[PDB]
Amino acid sequence: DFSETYERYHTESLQNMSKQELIKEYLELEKSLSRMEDENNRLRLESKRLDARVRELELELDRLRAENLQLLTENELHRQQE
Amino acid sequence: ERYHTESLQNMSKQELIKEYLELEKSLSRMEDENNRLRLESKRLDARVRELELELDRLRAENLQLLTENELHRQQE
Repeated sequence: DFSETYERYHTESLQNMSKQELIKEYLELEKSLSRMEDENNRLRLESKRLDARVRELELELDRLRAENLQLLTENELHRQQE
Repeated sequence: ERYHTESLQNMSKQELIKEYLELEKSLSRMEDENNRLRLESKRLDARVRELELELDRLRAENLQLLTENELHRQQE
């Protein structure tokens, strides 16, 4: 809400909980984290697979671009000579 | 359940609160990092499509260039 004013309120709020409610609330917060982690791992693997594909595709585009370039200047020279 | 009876409760309440805060704080860095991971890997997906087309298009040009190189080859 306000960045520090909120932490103040929010920490009082945990202060006015019992230890056992805090342990309850917290055990849920872990649930949520190991769920997020898992998705992190899924997301990192999919990003790594896609940048490999971009990698491969980029090379072939280079491999081919340079082929075309050469050809193109061969076709100019061998054309004008006519 | 109770692997935690012991973990969280050797701790003082004040330690727990500390522990709960920092855990909130990293759930939150991680939602940001996961967001970035979702967006990035959808951009990279756009990318691949853009590259699959530039490739196709480059192949059409390669075929033309080659067929022309071949015409000239035959006129020699």
